[PDB]
Amino acid sequence: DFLNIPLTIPEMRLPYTIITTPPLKDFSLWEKTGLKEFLKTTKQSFDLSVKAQYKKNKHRHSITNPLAVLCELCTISHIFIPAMGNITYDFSFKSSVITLNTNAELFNQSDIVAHLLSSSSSVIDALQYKLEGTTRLTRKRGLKLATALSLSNKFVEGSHNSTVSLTTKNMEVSVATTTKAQIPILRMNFKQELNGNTKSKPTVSSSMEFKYDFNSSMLYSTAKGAVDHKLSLESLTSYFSIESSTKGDVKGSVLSREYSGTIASEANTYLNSKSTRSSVKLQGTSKIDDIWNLEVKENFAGEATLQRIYSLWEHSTKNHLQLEGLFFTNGEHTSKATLELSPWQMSALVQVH
Repeated sequence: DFLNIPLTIPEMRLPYTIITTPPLKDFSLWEKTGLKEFLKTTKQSFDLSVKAQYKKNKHRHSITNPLAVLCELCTISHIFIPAMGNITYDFSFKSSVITLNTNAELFNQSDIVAHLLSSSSSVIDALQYKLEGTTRLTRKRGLKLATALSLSNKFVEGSHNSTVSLTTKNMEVSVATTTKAQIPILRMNFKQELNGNTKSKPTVSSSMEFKYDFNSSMLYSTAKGAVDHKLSLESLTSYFSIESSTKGDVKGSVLSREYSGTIASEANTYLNSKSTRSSVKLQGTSKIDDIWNLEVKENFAGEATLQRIYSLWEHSTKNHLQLEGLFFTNGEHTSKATLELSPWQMSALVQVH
């Protein structure tokens, strides 16, 4: 309260100088500097409470380990599953402007159940948020885990979902994460999907999607795009197929001049006891300010069979134009050229330049 007192200071002339400082009227530092308004208080009262108790349980669950598999003390050895009690830890602090209360609870009777709760409250918008987290793992019939996380923040929206389940015969993995940024100038959204599954033959899905929204008004540069990928993987016993393709997409403008970029690729590989093949196609198509365009066809193709061999490597085409001066052009590139090999026959044709 003393600091809230609006002290009046008279006009004084400092010794050894001709300076006469101005008087101060109703100088309530706690209020005239905005602290009274900012913190909503005329003083400081702080309460901190921390709890870290633990009801100790030193017992364990001893699961006999079946060494009989090797025998064909086949059954005298113990897999230890602790009988620990709950671990409790609550943190709570109090104040006028900020209030934090986070509770973490962990259960360890025989399985694992972990839950977290963080509560933040403040006069400031960003300082107020909610975070929740639950992780559950069961071991009675193998390890089956399910983790889900959610964040409640003004600028970040985090949703994360991981669940690894073992049904005592089959293997399931799935990752479903979705989170987006809320930055004004650069708004972003990404999304993760990964579902590796193995009933008899493993099957894996890989789709990565990303979006980005950019605009720099001060720099007068703006661009939008998305880079997204899809991978298909099939490790079948009969044969093994791997398929991958990606698309680097973006459009933008800089100082009233357009920025163009779009990259697409298709990667394809095939394997088998008799024949294997792999052909990957590329399009580097892009240009800056509508200049130097047509980055095209950097593709290749190859095939190998027990009977024969074939190859086609770097057929391409290019044409890039300058939009300054007298519009000089150059797009040099190779023409298609191949190779085929068979018994008794050797054929090699090459066209280039």
